[PDB]
Amino acid sequence: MYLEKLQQWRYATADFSGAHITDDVLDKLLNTTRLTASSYGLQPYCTLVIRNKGLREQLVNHSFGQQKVADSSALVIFAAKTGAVADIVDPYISELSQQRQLTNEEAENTRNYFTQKLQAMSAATRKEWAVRQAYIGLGTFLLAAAELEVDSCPMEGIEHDAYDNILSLKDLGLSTVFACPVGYRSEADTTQFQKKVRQPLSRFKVVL
Amino acid sequence: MYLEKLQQWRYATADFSGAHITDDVLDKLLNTTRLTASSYGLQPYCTLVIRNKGLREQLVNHSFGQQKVADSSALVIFAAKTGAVADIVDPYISELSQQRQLTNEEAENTRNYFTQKLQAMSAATRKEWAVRQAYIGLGTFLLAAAELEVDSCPMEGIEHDAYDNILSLKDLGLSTVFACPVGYRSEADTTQFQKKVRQPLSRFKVVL
Ligand SMILES: Cc1cc2nc3c(=O)[nH]c(=O)nc-3n(C[C@H](O)[C@H](O)[C@H](O)COP(=O)(O)O)c2cc1C
Ligand SMILES: Cc1cc2nc3c(=O)[nH]c(=O)nc-3n(C[C@H](O)[C@H](O)[C@H](O)COP(=O)(O)O)c2cc1C
Repeated sequence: MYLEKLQQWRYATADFSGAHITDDVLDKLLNTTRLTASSYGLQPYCTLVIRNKGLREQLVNHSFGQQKVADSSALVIFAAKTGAVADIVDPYISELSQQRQLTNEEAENTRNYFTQKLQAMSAATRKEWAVRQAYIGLGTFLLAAAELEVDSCPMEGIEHDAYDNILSLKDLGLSTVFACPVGYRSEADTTQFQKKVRQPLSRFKVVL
Repeated sequence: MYLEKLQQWRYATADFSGAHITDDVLDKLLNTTRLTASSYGLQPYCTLVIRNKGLREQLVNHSFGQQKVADSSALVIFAAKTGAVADIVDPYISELSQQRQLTNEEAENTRNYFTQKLQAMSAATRKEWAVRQAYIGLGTFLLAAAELEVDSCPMEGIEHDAYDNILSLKDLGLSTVFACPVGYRSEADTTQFQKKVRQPLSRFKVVL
């Protein structure tokens, strides 16, 4: 399978070159990510793009000294929607309305249905629900990056609240879930030649 | 991009046909899914495969009557490792040691590194950590299914504790995360013809 070949090409890049990543490439990567399935189709997360070097150097200090946060072409941050329920529901209803040519009443009934269902969860449960959806997105993103021969590294090893504070995400109703520097591996990154370690299928598949 | 085409081909299948999915196809799907990146490469989850029709009709009764759980050719359940820390760490070290040819000393030091790390998490925290990894694997699985032109539907609308009871998962140190019937859509599924709804790139991508 092609996706198996993509799985073998990618790796958790340790050292990036100084090569630039174009906006066209990053847009292709995030456009493919955008089409990922989500719970109820609500897509309760987004992808932030940061290139500014100064800002990213600040994030290194809140990424346990992991320099690749800044020393890469760009940084993508996946952020969950953790603010007003309306910021999750309304943008979906607008798209649903337009795409499915719904009547005003039908749109309002769907808006109500999802608003009530999300309000039924606690803030904590809703946040983790959103976080989970973003992890599905990461799965897409890692393969989309491989198709484009774009290197990356997913990073949970960051100070989440510090990222949120530094980037003022609170006024956007967002919460950092994980970060992914993107770019092109350094010639000098010897970790690209380590053999991949994965569960064999005899352990990963359990027939009941 | 090819992965864009896969995204457009797939959908959350509402009505499955009774057509057989072969083991060779299901194995290609799970083999691609098994190569998914995970936090520390520890892959703290697995996929359970169930075909038994009556067992699944029972799971239907704990899935708010979503008959697709039984109607499909097979059911794949993503299950997080929620038992002994050793059952996450040891299988990793075994594969790591074999693939990268570690000395006994290095393998033990690395085992000890991971056991310490996982034990520092509360049981709840470690469980949700593992759950998050499984959601990355779902992202891969949805695209792998698309590449094989296998239909699927991810499913969180299940009674999770009932699934674990019914399937005896506590004894295996596993917790149901979500379920995914797999097979081939029925021509009678009218939802396959509906326009796919996703929020536009202008909202999904926020450039800081
Ligand atoms: C959710 C997630 C978080 C990760 N966090 C970090 C991180 O903070 N820093 C880092 O260098 N690698 C991080 N990794 C990279 C993993 O260590 C790597 O994916 C795993 O060992 C599998 O190897 P491969 O991706 O190179 O094929 C993370 C990976 C995932 C999936
Ligand atoms: C994590 C997750 C859980 C889902 N749970 C269910 C479910 O329990 N039952 C169902 O019919 N669809 C379920 N869906 C399907 C979504 O409703 C569907 O993915 C979404 O509306 C986007 O449309 P598409 O997948 O057809 O492109 C789930 C999807 C995801 C990603």
